[PDB]
Amino acid sequence: IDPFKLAHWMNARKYTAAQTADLAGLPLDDLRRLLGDEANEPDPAAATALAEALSVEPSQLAADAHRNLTVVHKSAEEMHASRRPIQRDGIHFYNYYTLAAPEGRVAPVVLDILCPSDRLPALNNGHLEPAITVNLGPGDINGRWGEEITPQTWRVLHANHGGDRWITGDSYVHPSYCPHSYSLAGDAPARIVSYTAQSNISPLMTEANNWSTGAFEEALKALSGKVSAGSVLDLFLARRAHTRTSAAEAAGVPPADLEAALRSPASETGLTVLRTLGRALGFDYRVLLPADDQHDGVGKTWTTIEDSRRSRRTFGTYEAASMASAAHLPDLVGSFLRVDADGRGADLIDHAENHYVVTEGRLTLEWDGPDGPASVELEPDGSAWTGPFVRHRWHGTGTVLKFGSGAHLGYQDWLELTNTFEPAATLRR
Ligand code: NA
Repeated sequence: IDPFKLAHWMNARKYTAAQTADLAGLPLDDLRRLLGDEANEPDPAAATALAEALSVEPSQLAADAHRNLTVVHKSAEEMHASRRPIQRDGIHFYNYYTLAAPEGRVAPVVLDILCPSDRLPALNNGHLEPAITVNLGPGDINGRWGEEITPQTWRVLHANHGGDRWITGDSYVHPSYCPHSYSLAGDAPARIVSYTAQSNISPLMTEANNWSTGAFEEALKALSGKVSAGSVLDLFLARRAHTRTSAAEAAGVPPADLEAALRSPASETGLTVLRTLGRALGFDYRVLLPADDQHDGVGKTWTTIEDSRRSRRTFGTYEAASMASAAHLPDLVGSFLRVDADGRGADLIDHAENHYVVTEGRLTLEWDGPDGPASVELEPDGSAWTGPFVRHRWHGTGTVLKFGSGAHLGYQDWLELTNTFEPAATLRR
């Protein structure tokens, strides 16, 4: 039982501790203790009786199985032992291996690319999640993103043949739902990492699936065409039983200045008009500003070896180079990291989760956890996961790939945290 969730539902019903206990048929002392992160109670407890009393499903009071996780790690031997062949199109098409992840969560995947160069690789179905895909080498592979073979649907993801093999190969971001597959570009073997992030539209979709079909169709219509500052603003105004005319009046804004602002929301007139309207009507103007037009090719995010080389920089004690990124997918990140020292590692603290895989060297990952300082030694194909805000560092001489994903803190939490009075106190509270 999550005491945060229990307290929330007691407050929602306006029941006291005593009333909740009586309603549920439970000892009060047990409920007072349940308001205390972990004790023994919950399991043989009546999560069931509390659920019934508070008119919720038992899972709405359930505590997460992860508690206090900081770091999870998986040795090269364990990774190799995870191997699963995938048959497709009559052949042994891939091997797939799982990297470190908390139990239950989505594990990053390494694939052996086994479809030969003289067979067109049969497509998969696609998936909601966006992914960063990087070629580990040693061989070039073909990427396929469509039925028909064209420059837009078939392109070589090169492996690095040169020096600076800590930059392993080309990378790109796969768009949501695009079917994809890979074959070898020639005779040399190859592996890839495919790293997915959480879809941030997933919570919406989950709820929308449960809407009536009528309401679903109305939602789609609302979202069709270009989703512009104007189309969005008009839904905000309808929400508040306003028209463009009444809204402009309430905010002290001339009609023509609102129209001009909707034509160029990121202009100087634009931002000030929208902000003045948001203040007056109770909305956040930031969500009306432009993001980039979208482009469903892989051309825009595609990142070559040479791109990554040109990106090289010192990052504390590390050397870093960029993998592909997409400004429409702010919570998905990938970097190549070169490590080169025995102690004194620059502390890494990230605002969400990391997944790491070692590609060269016997590296040491250190962290500060609930039991004090902790460390693990990882060889190539060894991997780790770090929770948000877990302070850690790498020592040794080697290379690691650093991936990042996570809803918390993600870019949508950032937007809200900027609207929050004293966010740190709220969290402490
Ligand atoms: Na994009």
